[PDB]
Amino acid sequence: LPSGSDPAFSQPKSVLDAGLTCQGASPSSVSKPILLVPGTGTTGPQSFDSNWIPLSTQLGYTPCWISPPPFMLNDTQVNTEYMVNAITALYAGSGNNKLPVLTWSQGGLVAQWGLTFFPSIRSKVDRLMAFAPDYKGTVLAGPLDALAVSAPSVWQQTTGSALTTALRNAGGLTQIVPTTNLYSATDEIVQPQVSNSPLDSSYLFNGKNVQAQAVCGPLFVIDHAGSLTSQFSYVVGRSALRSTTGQARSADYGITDCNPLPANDLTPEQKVAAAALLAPAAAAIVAGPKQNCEPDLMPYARPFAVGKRTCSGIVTP
Ligand SMILES: CCCCCCCCCCCCCCCCCC(=O)OCCOCCOCCOCCOCCOC
Ligand SMILES: *[C@@H]1O[C@H](CO)[C@@H](O[C@@H]2O[C@H](CO)[C@@H](O)[C@H](O)[C@H]2NC(C)=O)[C@H](O)[C@H]1NC(C)=O
Repeated sequence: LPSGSDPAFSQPKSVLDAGLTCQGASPSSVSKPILLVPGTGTTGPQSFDSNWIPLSTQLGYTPCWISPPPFMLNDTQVNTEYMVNAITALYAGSGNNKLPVLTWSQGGLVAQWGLTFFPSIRSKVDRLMAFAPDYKGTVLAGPLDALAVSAPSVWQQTTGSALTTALRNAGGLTQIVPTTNLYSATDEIVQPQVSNSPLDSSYLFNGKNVQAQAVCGPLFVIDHAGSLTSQFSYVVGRSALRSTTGQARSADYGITDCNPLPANDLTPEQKVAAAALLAPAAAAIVAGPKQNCEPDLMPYARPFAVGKRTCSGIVTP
């Protein structure tokens, strides 16, 4: 695992601060905060206001979130800057107290990239609850890369990319802080997720890796969005955030919790919204930026991906 000082921010602090927002609070005077990191093609509110913003409020947290522009479609290394800055702020603002991080899809990759390359936040992050994280990218993005219709983060979230290679070689496929990874074998966006083994994109060594079908059986189907919004997902998330081990406890969930529909504590209005979670995301992707190469790795990550090819050529130290 990398050590030493944190790499410098490529973006101005003022820009990173504008991306951070808390519900009913300022990061400089927030109480019991929880940082939420959105998925690709969405903003914090787009990913969570129909699910984890109201759910985490009910658990006694002040939900905060980052909205890296544009809709998490730009360089993942930059999106990570919004998070690193957010954690530094919230930690100090809550009176120097560790806080939990809750992510969805790419947000999980962003969280792990930050923990791996920015040492200073490892002691500030209490635990990590990731839903459908793609630490190893996805094979499904492959075709889009070929047709040159992929946004910067889509290339990076491609299996075998320079980014996911750098994460692996840096030691990021093993938890850094207590981590729970809830995911589904029936994920239409992120694959492979079928083996319920280290072969899965969402698997982290030493982590509490929870594949939905391992607990609920093969006929339990929850897609990329259901992994975040479902009643079962809620029961595992609540377990993870309350747990004294920092990870969800098997004793806290089971077969009786195998409900694929949006969490019960959501209003009828929120459930409908949670059900159409993918619509805005797909729209943003379809209309967003496109390129025929993967964005270059920043200096700090280059030694870990020697030989891979990015927009400027073959990576070298
Ligand atoms: C309704 C789309 C279902 C299509 C199933 C085939 C898979 C193709 C989509 C792979 C895109 C890879 C995105 C990066 C992986 C991580 C995504 C993430 O962080 O979570 C966010 C949710 O992502 C929503 C993606 O769904 C939209 C994909 O559909 C866009 C297809 O349009 C292609 C047109 O060219 C832009
Ligand atoms: C999107 O990501 C790109 C790639 O990292 C960012 O571009 C860099 O931005 C810094 C600060 O302006 C410059 O010093 C670098 O020269 C840029 N590099 C490249 C390759 O463009 C960009 O700032 C991010 N975009 C948004 C909208 O946040």
